[PDB]
Amino acid sequence: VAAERLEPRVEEKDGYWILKEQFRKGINPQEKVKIEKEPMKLFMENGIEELAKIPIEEIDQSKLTKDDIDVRLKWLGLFHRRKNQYGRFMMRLKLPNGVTTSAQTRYLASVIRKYGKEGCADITTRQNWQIRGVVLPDVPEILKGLAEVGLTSLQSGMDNVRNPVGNPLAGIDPEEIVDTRPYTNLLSQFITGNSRGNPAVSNLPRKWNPCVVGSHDLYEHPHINDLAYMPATKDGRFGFNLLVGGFFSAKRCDEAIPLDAWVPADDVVPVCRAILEAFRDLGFRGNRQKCRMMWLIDELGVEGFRAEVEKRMPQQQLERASPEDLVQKQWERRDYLGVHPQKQEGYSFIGLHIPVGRVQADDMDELARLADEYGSGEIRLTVEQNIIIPNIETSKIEALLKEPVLSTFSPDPPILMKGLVACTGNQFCGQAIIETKARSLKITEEVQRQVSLTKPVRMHWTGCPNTCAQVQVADIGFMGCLTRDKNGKTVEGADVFLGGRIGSDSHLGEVYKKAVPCDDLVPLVVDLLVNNFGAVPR
Ligand code: SRM
Ligand code: SF4
Ligand SMILES: [Cl-]
Ligand SMILES: [Cl-]
Ligand SMILES: [K+]
Repeated sequence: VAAERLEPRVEEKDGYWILKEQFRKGINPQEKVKIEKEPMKLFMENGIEELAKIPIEEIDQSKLTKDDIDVRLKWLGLFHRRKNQYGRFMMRLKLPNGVTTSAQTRYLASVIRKYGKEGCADITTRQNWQIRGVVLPDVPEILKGLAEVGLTSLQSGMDNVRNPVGNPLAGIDPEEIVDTRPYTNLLSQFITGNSRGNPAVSNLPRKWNPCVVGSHDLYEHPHINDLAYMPATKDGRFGFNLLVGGFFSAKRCDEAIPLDAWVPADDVVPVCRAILEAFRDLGFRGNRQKCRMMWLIDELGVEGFRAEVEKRMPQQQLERASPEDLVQKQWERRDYLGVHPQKQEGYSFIGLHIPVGRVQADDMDELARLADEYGSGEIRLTVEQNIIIPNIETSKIEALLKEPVLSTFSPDPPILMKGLVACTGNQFCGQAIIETKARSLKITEEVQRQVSLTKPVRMHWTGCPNTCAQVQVADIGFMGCLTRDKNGKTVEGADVFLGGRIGSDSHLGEVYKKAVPCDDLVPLVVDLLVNNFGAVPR
């Protein structure tokens, strides 16, 4: 690698970071959008106020404003559903560590309630909230309302740092390694500039996923993040070994690799900044399929990349990884659904199954009511698109288990439901090849009617090769496709994946059988469960 390759390609100009004039050749169309107008101005210079007044049909008549609503608004967490729900916007938060309050939950419910059949909400595979039905004229008021309740939607889509994932049992599990909330909170504060916007990290070549590990279970999936903090003691000090570059895409899925770096606990933000600056400064900005950070690591070599991180650290110091970390390899991933004692004597948490992560406004209000009546007004989201209500006096559990809503959002659903994960799919997502959420529920129900089992088999349904529902981590994964029935008619199908493992002994699954019509999946899955996962026909 020539020295010229290491010249920073972006520069700070008037508070924002822009591609240098000599580094604009051959860039992709998204990079052109960012150059044409700085997306962060919609928030930081209140550009959204005037944009929101322009009728959408007029917005669509000029490239600048059409790019504003289709692309730039993702920097404000707003995602135009152009193809499948025209004129409506999905809105995605920052929610470090998946932690929400009842007041926040009620606020989100009140927003989606306004939109009737166009509204609903979803828990995401980054333990985050998305709401649906938003119309552009309402955006300024919603942004204000989010801030009022202590929420932000900043920098949650496009070429930004995505939701910081942590341990859903942080602070409450007797077996936790380290409470991840302070660290994920710090990361989110850094990323969003304390909810004002941080232009220093908003012009990346591509999305970038961070997590902080605090569980032996590795609930945080560090193997598939761009930056994962692995808790580790080094020379008598608490800190983190760093894994880098994990990612999924249509073209390539790769597990994170060691940076060969350890930082003290207090250097979590400094090293996040250094890595992001290196990625921002040096990353490829051509073909969008080759812009994730792992491609930069492959180009420079991990040592070459490490040197770039090191030079951007305070006092330019970056220690080598500790030989061992604190995560115990002898571990069995624990079920968090149901009632579990907390480390605080006399208190329990309850994990509740949210079928395919989908809720309506009335459901959100009911969950918020439960968190207030039984817990401390806190609701935690999980990456399996479920919830935990922590801090429940154990004496209240008997009454809680009798609550009617727990028949729908159950502490003990059938085992296949416990592990079921499904992306948005074509109900709302324009890239989706198939419907996912309703279909996955129907198929899983039919499968479980036919077989019993004791192994916690994890089934993931994703609607296109973007693999937002992470089919490569699943025991059985389903990737949407179009295929053919016996008469040659077009039908929805799935490519079936096997071999995904999570926890310390992680492994990426691969396609097992292509092009299975969705209507033929039940017998295939029933047999896979009996033959490979110890299931017993009923
Ligand atoms: C909601 C969510 C799936 C879910 O049902 O839970 C989701 C939904 C979408 N993803 Fe994703 N992704 C979601 C997690 C992921 C993950 C999983 C993860 O982070 O562990 C991945 C794979 C891991 C990764 O990125 O390394 C993922 C890989 C992508 C990709 C492919 C990335 C790539 O490098 O090629 C795209 C397309 C893109 O960015 O170019 C994408 C694009 C999208 C968009 C924004 C496309 C769009 O504008 O329509 C989807 C919005 C649909 C909608 O209306 O909900 N989504 N997406 C997840 C939101 C997470 C969050 O709260 O921030
Ligand atoms: S995997 Fe595809 S269909 Fe599913 S939410 Fe992501 S982009 Fe949409
Ligand atoms: Cl996006
Ligand atoms: Cl679309
Ligand atoms: K779920």
